[PDB]
Amino acid sequence: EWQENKSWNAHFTEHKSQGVVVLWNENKQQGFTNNLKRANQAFLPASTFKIPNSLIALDLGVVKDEHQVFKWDGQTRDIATWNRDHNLITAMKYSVVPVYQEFARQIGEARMSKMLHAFDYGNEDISGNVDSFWLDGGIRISATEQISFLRKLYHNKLHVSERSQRIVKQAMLTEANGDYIIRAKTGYSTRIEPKIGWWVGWVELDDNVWFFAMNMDMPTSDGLGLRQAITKEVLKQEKIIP
Ligand SMILES: O=C(O)c1cccc(-c2ccc3[nH]ccc3c2)c1
Repeated sequence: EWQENKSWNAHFTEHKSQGVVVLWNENKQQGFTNNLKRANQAFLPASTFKIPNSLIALDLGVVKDEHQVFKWDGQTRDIATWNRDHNLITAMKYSVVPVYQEFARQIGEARMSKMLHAFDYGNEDISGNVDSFWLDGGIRISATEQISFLRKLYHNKLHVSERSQRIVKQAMLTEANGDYIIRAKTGYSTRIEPKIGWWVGWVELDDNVWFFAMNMDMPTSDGLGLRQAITKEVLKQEKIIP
């Protein structure tokens, strides 16, 4: 069951932007969105792909655990936090592309393609360079398809070990207080038009879970903070978080 609530469009319009927010109430098995066409439009996943990439690397032994250190290659890049050592947790927190490109190269085309099909992930198409296909290749995924995948991850139903899914869910931890827990991943797609930002994940409450997936036009890096700000406003409006 799905419900469209165009009143939420104000959260994007007021910032001279456009996007979609999709919510899923797990207890009630009901969905909500401001825009239902865009909810089903497929975009590059960009750094939201670090989730499936982490799951595959762990299950194949490319990553031993969340403590294994991945040494900086000594190449200075324009993101300061990337020019240092990382483990799965910090590479995830700072969306460290070069670490995950190496994950992909060791995974390889065959295993990556097979596991994205087993995940039923997006259009399951890895056409392009194995170390960049989620940034400028043919893979595509929608917000509603992001939800479907995250729900399986939450329930440990993806076709990898329970251990692998617990570790990635730990790495996704974003916010925790006495009222809620958020596990999520950001994305920022710029190599193919239209440029967008992602935020996908879920909110853990005492007796329910709310999955969310949002994307929004992002012509400049100046609006990246709106990915989280807009989503949280919707959650507040719907009285999901205070
Ligand atoms: O998905 C993210 O939230 C993310 C995480 C880490 C870095 C960036 C990012 C990339 C290019 C940029 N150019 C100017 C600013 C800027 C920021 C985005």
